[PDB]
Amino acid sequence: DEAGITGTWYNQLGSTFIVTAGADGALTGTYESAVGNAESRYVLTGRYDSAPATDGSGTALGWTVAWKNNYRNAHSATTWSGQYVGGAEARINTQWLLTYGTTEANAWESTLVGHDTFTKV
Amino acid sequence: DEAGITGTWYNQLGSTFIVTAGADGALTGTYESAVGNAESRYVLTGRYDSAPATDGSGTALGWTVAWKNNYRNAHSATTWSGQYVGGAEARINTQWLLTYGTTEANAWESTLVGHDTFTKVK
Amino acid sequence: DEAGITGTWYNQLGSTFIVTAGADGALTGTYESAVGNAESRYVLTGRYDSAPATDGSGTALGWTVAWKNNYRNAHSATTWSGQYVGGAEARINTQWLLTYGTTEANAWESTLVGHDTFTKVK
Amino acid sequence: DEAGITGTWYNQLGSTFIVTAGADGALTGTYESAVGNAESRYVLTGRYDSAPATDGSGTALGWTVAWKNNYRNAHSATTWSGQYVGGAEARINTQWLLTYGTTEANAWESTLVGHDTFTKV
Ligand SMILES: [Cl-]
Ligand SMILES: [Cl-]
Ligand SMILES: [Cl-]
Ligand SMILES: [Cl-]
Repeated sequence: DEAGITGTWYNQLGSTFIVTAGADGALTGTYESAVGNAESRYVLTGRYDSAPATDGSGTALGWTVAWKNNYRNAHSATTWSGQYVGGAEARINTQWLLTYGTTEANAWESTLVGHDTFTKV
Repeated sequence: DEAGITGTWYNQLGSTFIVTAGADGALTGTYESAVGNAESRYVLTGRYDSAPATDGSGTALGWTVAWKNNYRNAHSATTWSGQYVGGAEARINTQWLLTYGTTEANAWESTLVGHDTFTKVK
Repeated sequence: DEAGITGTWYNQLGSTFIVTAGADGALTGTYESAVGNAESRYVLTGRYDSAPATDGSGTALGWTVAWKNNYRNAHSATTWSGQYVGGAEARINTQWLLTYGTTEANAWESTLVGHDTFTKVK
Repeated sequence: DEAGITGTWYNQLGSTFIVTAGADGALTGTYESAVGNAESRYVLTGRYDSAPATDGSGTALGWTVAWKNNYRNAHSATTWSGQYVGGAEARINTQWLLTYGTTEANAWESTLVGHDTFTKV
């Protein structure tokens, strides 16, 4: 649980996700994107189910990155929603929503959707 | 900004979203859902753009709730992604993803998607 | 059902959706978008459940528009997925995915998601 | 274009997608799901960009299946939105929305989202 999730993760684009899972269900850490208007690390914070079912199911979790740090601001935020799966091939499988700030007129085009799979590599 | 976002919000389902926005970009608070396998408040945490553009654009933000508290655990988590819009009729417009724990064979059906609009008045 | 769905619909952006529902479950018509890189009508095609439950549940449906017509080509396509709800205030509530052609390096940013609500009155 | 898309496709779950692309941008065919409340083939219909950019970009397309056929009805419909990518490893990369009919009270839980990658295998 806590131990399985804590540590470094990499996704299929080469991005780096460093996270600490608290016994209380907290996720905290940093994210570094291999793509987009991003450089160096960004703060992340999220939550995970700290007492998952014991029927073979994954562990639900989610986190957010606002794409502002000391280097740049891309006026956007991404949330990843998914589940942690344990085993020899531990994975965090996610889908994500990236919203950027828009005028109300352009609200219809404010949100991208995609999917990331993270491995300990 | 920080002052605009902090406080109590309500969505179209009758859910209650209570949040404090930090100067650093943090969001912290609690969420109470009017629907689903949920009761009472749940911890939420997230992030918002603490230095948005000044061109009339909204403020990007997101937050997460894991649906476990001292009363219930629905083995699932929702992330809201959207933007805060100031002015007279302040709103937070979001789309969300709800993932629940599944077996690997059932992963394809693990995630719901929807949209919530939050305002300051009941 | 077939009679309820067939005809002209309007969404919250001012777009116009004209559709014919077939007895077999087919949807055929045209879409005119009030926003984006689009002008005039575009062909749409899709499917709906021609034998829905009779328990008060909505009618599932979906359709696709590729944003090429005789005037413009925006190298993109939108799919709407949702349900038709009958009764006095008939609506089609949808969420949509818009994908545009990208290079492989840019695929991660190829798809927008949103929601449209269609009604019969302007 | 037309030739690249037409034919049989398989996704990562083992589902089978048989499609004919028309010169006019039409997609027609059948879908057979390896999972869910589904058996045998279902009608599909969709659209694709019949004159894509020539800058290396993929070909945008989308299609719908309503999960009713002569065998069963699952009171739901899935739309796939994505792009066709040519080459030695031709792929149709998609994201999808599955909506099932619900009461208005339960509308909030009516729609699933996911992703499918199709190959000619
Ligand atoms: Cl069992
Ligand atoms: Cl104004
Ligand atoms: Cl009623
Ligand atoms: Cl160039």
